[PDB]
Amino acid sequence: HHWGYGKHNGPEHWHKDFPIAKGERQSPVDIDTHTAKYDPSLKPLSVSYDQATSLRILNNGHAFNVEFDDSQDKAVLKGGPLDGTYRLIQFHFHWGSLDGQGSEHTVDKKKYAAELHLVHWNTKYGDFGKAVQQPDGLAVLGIFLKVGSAKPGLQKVVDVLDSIKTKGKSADFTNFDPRGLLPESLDYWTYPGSLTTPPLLECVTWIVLKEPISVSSEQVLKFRKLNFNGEGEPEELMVDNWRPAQPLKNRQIKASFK
Ligand SMILES: O=C(O)/C=C/c1cccc(OCc2cccc(CC(=O)O)c2)c1
Ligand code: NA
Ligand SMILES: [Zn+2]
Repeated sequence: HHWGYGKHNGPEHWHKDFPIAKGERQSPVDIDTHTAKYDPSLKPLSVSYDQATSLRILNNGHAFNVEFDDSQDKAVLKGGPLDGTYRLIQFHFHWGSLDGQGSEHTVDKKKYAAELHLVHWNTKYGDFGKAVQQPDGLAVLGIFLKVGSAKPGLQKVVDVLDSIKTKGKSADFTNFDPRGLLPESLDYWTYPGSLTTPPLLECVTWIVLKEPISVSSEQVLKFRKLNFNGEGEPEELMVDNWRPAQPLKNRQIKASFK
């Protein structure tokens, strides 16, 4: 599987190997803020990252993943639209070549410079691989990034990217606190969707925060120095690793806030 983000292997090609690309609950989507409806039934959202145990950061040729020890209930997401407990397994970002693009979700068609995905799996299914086979297997917390003031909690990530420039490189990344990547408000939109990369499985409850975080131009410029290619291969900058908005079809986006 040689999927990627280029002209010949990018999102418009994915459906040939992954026909669910044209399915009924694909992600990302445009969030039309005027059509999203407040749902007074949503329970409070609970992000409990105090005992999070990061392990490693990996360039997988598509993005970089900060991985967590998910062998115990440490860092979990509960409440909101969710039933039960979802354990953090990894986070990663999608970003652009320019500050005007990079996010996967859009808000009233606005693209942000980047989008953070904190990926969690439903502990009722025992492991991530079983969870992705279920319609309620994953919860992905999505957070927009805009360019402005630096995000101090991001800088440790930024500073290790030089050591994982190319596809397949990993580095120790212990003691990283993902609480430093969250905005002040947990107001959110939620809808049922999919993974935004192959295999595009329709197993995700999306929770997209309304408040973006700000990162500096210098921080995102360092994301853009990463490579899609492996070591010793021709350089292809890791930029524009985002899937565009997909048809909403038979879905409603719910808001947690008035
Ligand atoms: O290597 C293989 O053959 C199968 C890989 C595989 C098999 C099953 C699942 C799966 O999920 C990958 C994943 C995890 C989290 C998020 C996303 C989409 C995104 O970039 O936001 C994709 C990957
Ligand atoms: Na717009
Ligand atoms: Zn993602």
